[PDB]
Amino acid sequence: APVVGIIMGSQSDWETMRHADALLTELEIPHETLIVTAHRTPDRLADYARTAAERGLNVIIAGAGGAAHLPGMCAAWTRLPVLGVPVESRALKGMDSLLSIVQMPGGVPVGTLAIGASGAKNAALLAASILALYNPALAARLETWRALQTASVPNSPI
Amino acid sequence: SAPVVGIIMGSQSDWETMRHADALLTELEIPHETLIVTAHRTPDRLADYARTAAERGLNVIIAGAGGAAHLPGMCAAWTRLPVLGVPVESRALKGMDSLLSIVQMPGGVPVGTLAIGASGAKNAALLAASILALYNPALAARLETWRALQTASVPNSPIT
Amino acid sequence: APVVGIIMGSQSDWETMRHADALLTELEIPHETLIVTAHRTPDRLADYARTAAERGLNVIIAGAGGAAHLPGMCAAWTRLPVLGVPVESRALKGMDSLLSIVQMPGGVPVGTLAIGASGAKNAALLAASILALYNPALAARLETWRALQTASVPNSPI
Amino acid sequence: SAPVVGIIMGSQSDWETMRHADALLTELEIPHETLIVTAHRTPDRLADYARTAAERGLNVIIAGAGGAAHLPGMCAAWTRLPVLGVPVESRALKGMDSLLSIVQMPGGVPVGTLAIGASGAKNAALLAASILALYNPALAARLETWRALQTASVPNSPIT
Amino acid sequence: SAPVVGIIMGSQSDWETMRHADALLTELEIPHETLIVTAHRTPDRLADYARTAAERGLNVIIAGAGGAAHLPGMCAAWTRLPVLGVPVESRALKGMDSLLSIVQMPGGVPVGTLAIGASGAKNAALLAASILALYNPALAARLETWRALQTASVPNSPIT
Amino acid sequence: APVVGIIMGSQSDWETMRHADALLTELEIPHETLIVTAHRTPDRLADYARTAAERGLNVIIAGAGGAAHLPGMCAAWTRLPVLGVPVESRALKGMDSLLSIVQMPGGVPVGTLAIGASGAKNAALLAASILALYNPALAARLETWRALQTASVPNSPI
Amino acid sequence: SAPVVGIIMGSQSDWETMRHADALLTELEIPHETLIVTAHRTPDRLADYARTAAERGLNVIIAGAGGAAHLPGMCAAWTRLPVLGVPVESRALKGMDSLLSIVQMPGGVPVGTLAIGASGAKNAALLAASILALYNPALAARLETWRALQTASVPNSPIT
Amino acid sequence: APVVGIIMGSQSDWETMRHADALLTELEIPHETLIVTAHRTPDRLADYARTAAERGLNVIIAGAGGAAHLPGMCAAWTRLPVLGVPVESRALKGMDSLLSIVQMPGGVPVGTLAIGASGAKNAALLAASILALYNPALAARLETWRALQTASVPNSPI
Repeated sequence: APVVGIIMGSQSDWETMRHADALLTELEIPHETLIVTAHRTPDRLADYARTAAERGLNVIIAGAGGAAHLPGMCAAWTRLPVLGVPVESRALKGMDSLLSIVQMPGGVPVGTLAIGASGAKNAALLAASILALYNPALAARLETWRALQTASVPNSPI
Repeated sequence: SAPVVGIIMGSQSDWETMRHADALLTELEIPHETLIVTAHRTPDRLADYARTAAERGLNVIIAGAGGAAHLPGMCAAWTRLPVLGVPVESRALKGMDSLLSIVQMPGGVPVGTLAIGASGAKNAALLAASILALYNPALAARLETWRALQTASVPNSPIT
Repeated sequence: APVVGIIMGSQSDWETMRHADALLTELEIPHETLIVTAHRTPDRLADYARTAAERGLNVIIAGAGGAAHLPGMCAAWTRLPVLGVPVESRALKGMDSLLSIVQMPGGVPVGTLAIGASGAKNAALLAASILALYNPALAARLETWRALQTASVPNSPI
Repeated sequence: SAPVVGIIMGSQSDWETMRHADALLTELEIPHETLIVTAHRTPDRLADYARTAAERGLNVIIAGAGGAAHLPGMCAAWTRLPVLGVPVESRALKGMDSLLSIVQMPGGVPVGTLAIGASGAKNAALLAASILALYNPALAARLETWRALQTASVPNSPIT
Repeated sequence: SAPVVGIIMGSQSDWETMRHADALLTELEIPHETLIVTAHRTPDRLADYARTAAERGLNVIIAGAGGAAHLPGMCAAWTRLPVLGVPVESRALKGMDSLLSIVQMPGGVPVGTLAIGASGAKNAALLAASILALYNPALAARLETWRALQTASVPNSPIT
Repeated sequence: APVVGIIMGSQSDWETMRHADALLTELEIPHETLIVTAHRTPDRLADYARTAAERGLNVIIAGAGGAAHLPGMCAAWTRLPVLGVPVESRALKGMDSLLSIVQMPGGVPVGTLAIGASGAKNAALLAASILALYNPALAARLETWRALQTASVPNSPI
Repeated sequence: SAPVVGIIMGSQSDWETMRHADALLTELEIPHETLIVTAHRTPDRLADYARTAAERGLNVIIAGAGGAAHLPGMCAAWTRLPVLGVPVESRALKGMDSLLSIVQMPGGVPVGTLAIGASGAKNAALLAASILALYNPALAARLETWRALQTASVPNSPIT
Repeated sequence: APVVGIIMGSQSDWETMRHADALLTELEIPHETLIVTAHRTPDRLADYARTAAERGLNVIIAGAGGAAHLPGMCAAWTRLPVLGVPVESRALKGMDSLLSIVQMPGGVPVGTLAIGASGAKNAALLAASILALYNPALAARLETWRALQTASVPNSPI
C-alpha cells in the first residue's frame, strides 16, 4: 500500500516528476503516481486530498507549472505534509511556478523544492527523510543513499 | 435586486483593495454581492460558491487575492461564468507573486486578469460592466456616459 | 456576421493567435481574424475599435508582444470588453508583453490572459463564456467543451 | 517664443516627475509647452496632438507615463519627430512596468527612453537640448557651458 | 520535554520573523529549542549542530536566514533529518535573494521551503507539526482541531 | 563625410548592430561603423567621443551588452546626442544590458532603445528623425519610409 | 602613511554607504584615501585617477556607484590593480540596476563585486584587507583576530 | 606548489570553470583544480578551506550554480580572498547563482564575478591582479596580457 502519493497536472509534467518516482523506487518506498489537475479536475483533486490520510498516505508530492495551484489546493484539503515541485514553464522558466507554490499565506503550508528535475528528486528525498523518522529500515537505506552520494563525488574534473 | 456580479476575496485585508470594485458597481447601479471566500482555508466554501454561481443568477465573478493567489483560478475551475482576477499587492514581492499566480493559467481555464492593486479592482468592475452592457441597454447607456465623462474630465495642462 | 474580433500586430503573432482562432471555430462562434498594429497602423486601429460595436462585435481579442500597446489602445476607443494576449517576446519571454498589457490604470480595462499559446486559447474561451451569458445554444456547447476537458484527463502518466 | 519642445504626460500625478524636464528647458531658455495628454482616456486628443506637432513647429516631444505606459509609443506612431520617453515610477512595480512598456518598442517606431523617474525627466530635457543644439549655435554654447559647470562643480572628496 | 524540533537562525534580526515559528510550536505543545547558528560566522557550530541533531533526538529542523541565505542548505548537508527553510525578508531585494538561495537546492540535498517572511515562519512550524503528527496521535488530534478552527473562523463577508 | 557614428564593443555585437547600419544605408545617411569598447579600449573611446563633434558627427549610436558602459561613457565625453542599444546577453537576455544603459543619473543622457535587433533598427530611425529636423531631403525620405511601413501592413494573417 | 587603498564614489549621496568601507579600513589600520570620482561627470578625472593608481602606490581600489553604475568597471579598464565594486542601493530598482551594471563585466576586465548596500561596503574593505594581508604579516594577524572575535561574539540564542 | 585553488561543485561546472583554469595556465600561475561541493561534500569543503592558507594557497576561486553556497562557505573557513563565479543554471539562467553568491552579509566577503564563462575568466584575472601586487615577474606578464587585449581590438566589424 502506497505511503507517498506523487501527483501532477498533465502528461507534460512527467518529464519532471519521473525523477521523484525513480527516487522513491530506488529507496523502495511504496507509492502511487497519478495525474490530478487543480484546474481541469478540481473535484478529483478534492476527493484525492481529503481521503489521502484515511487511505494510508503519509506524504503527498505535487508538481505543477505556470499558475501552479495543485500543491496549495491539495494542502487545503489534507493535514498530511504536502511537498510542491515547481515545473519549469515555457516562457517564465518556472518563476511563475515557483512563486505560485511557495508564497502560501500562513495557515496552510507547502514545503517547496527547486524548479524542475532537481526539485522532483528532492521532494522524493524529503519525503523519504520524513518517513525515515518512524521507519528504521528505511532510515538505514536513506543513510546509505546519502553516504554514497557524498562518497562518489570525484576529486577533480575530467 | 438579485446579484448579477459576485465580488469575492480571501481576507478582510483584501477589502482595502476590493472596495474599489464594490464602489464602482454601486455607482453603475449593478446589483452585486460581496463576500469572503478563501481558497486555502475554506476550499469547500469556494467549491460550493463557484459551482452554484450560475444557477443563483450570477453572470460575472470578480475575485481578488494576493501572494500565492489561487482564489480566481480555482473559482474558474468550478464555473463556466467569466471570472475576473484582481492581484492584491503583497508586502514583500509587491504583488508580482499575486500577478503571476493569477494570470498564468494554463489553456482551458481562463481568468481575465487586471492590474495589481486598486487600479485592477476598479477595472474589474468596469470590465464586468462592459460584459453586462452587451445585453442590458440601460447599463450600456450608463457606461458610455461614464466613459464620456471620464474623457471630458481630463484637463489640458498640469497645475504647477 | 462576426461577434468576436481577433486582432494582432504582425504575421509573427499568428503562431500564437491561431490558437484563439481555432477555439472560436471549434465552438462555432462567428469571428474575424485580422492584422491591426498599434504602432504601424494607429489610424487603422482607431477606426477598427471605434466602429467595433456598431459593426456588431461583442468582444475583441488583441495580441501583441514587447511594448505591447494594441489591447490597451483598442480598449481606449471601445466600450466592448477587450481581452489581451501577451505574445512571447524573444529577449524578455513576454514579461514585457505581460506588464505592458495588464498594468492598465483605472478607467480603461483590459482582461489579460497568460503569456503565449495558453493565453490565446483562454482569451477565446473567456470570450465564449461572455457570449454564453446571452446565447443558450453556445452556453450548452461551452458546457460540453468544459465537460470533455475535465472528463478526458487520464488517471496516470504514460 | 513659439514652442519647439512639447512635454506631455498622462496625469497630474506625473507632474511630480515631469516638472524636472520643464525646469531644465526653462534654464536653457528653450521655448516649450507643457500639457496633459492621456493615451487611454483622451486617445483622440493624443492622435491630434502627435499628428499636428511637426506642422505646429515642434521639433521634439518629451512624453512621460507610468504603469502600462503607452503615451510615448503612441505619440511616436503618429509623428516623424523624435519622441523621448520618461518612465514614471509606479507604486507596486517601481517603474519596471513603465520602463518595459516604453523602451521595448518593436522595430520601425522608436522611442528614445531615459531612466525611471526624476533622473529620466531631467535627462529627457538635456537630450532634447542636445538635439536642438545641432542646429542652434547659441543653445549649443549654453549647453556646453552647462556641461562644463556640471563637471567643475564636482568636489574632490566627500563630507564626513 | 526534550526538544523534537530545532528552530535556528543566523542573527537576532531574524528573530522578528522566526518568533512566529516558535509561538506556533508552543501553541501546539511541541517541545523545541530555539537557537542562533550562523552559517558564515559560526560554520563549525553549524556543522556540529546539524551532524548531532538526530542523535540528540531532534526530528525536524526549521532554519531561517536572509540575503545569501545558506543556513538551511548547509544544515541539510550535514543531517538526514528533514530541514525546512524560511526565507527572511531582506532590505534591498525583499527576500528574493533569500528565497532563491534557499529553495534552489541541487538534487540530492533537499530543503522544504516556505514563503518569504512571517507567513513562512508560521507555515514552517505547521509543516513540522504535520510531519510529527504522522507518528503522534495526540498531536494529530490537536492539529486537526487547529485546522478546523481556522476554517470555522473565516467570516462570510468583509467589514466595510 | 559621416554624420552618424555606429560603434560597438565587439564583433559579436555586429549581428545586432548591422540592423542600424542597414537602415542608415537605406535612408542614404552618411555614417561610419566601428568597433570601440569601453572596457578594453577606454582611451580609444575617450578620443572617439571627445572629437566626434569637431569631426562633424551629429549623432552617435552605441551598442553593448552585459555590464554595458559604452553608450554612457560616450555621452560623458560628448555633447552630441548618444543613442544606446542594449545587446542581448547570453544569461540575462539583455536585462543587464538594458538597466546598465538606461538608468543614467541626471546630467548625462543616453536615449535608449529596445533590447536587440529592434533597438538597433530604431536607433538608426531615431537618428534619422533627429537629422530630418534640419535636412529637408532626408525628412522627405523618412516620411516615405514611414508611409511605406504603414501602408505595407497586410489586413489579415496568412 | 601613504595610502594603499583608494575608496572612490560618484557622489556625496554614496557616502552613506561607502562610509562603512572607510570605517573598517581605519579599524584595521590600513592607510587609505577617500575621494569622489564620477564616471559620467568627471570622466577625465577617473581616467587619470585609475591610470596613475599603481604608480602612486595604491594596491586596491574600492569603488561604489548606483543606478547605471559604471565607475568600478571604467576604473578597472584603466588599471591592473584589483578593483572591488560596491553596488549602491538605488531608489526605484533597489540596487538591482547597480548590481547588474557592476558585476556583469565581460571577460577580460574584472570587478570583484560585493553585496548591495552597507554590507557590500563593509565586505569590500574586508576583502581588500584579505588581499593586503597576503604580504603584510601584522595585518594578517589583525585580520585573523578580527575574524576570531566576530565568531566568538555570536550568541547562542536569541533574545525574546 | 599551487597558489590559487579553483574549486567547483560538479563535473557540469567544468564547462564554465575551464576558462579560469586556462587563463591561470596562460599566465603561468601555479594552481590546483578540484571538485568540492558544499552540499554533497561539506566536510571536504571545511577541510579544504581551513587548510588552504597553511598549504600555501593565496586565492580561492569557487564556482557554483542554483542555490550556490560553495564560495560563501569557503570564505567562512578561510581568511584568504575568495572569488565567486555564478554558474549559469538551467531555469533561472544564473540569477539564483548570482544572488546566492554576491549577497553576503557583512563580515564574510566573496568577490563576485559575472555569470558564466566571462566570470570564470575574470576570476582568474582578478586572482592574477592580486598575486601581481607581490610578484613582479607576474605583474609584467599581466601587463603584457592586458596590453595585448587592448591592442588586438579591431577597428571595424567584419
